[PDB]
Amino acid sequence: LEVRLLEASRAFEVSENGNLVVSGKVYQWDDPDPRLFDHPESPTPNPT
Amino acid sequence: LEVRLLEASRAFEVSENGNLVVSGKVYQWDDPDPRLFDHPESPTPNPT
Repeated sequence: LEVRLLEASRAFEVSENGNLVVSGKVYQWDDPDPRLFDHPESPTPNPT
Repeated sequence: LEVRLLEASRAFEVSENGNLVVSGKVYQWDDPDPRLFDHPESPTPNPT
């Protein structure tokens, strides 16, 4: 698997023998926010 | 100026000091059609 990153455009590409397999975006996170991982309000508070 | 090509995705990128400048797709013309360059049917011959 060959991986290429275009840092300026925050893009990446993965190829297998010249055939595209995965494509998208990737970039480092400047200011992580721990509250992002707080568990979301469940539909049922106390199912018990 | 540095030019990076993603051959699999047929995309390129031009950057200067880590800042994006140009972006788009560039690929070879497999079977050129000479008639694409014919002058398009015009409304007036413009003889005079």
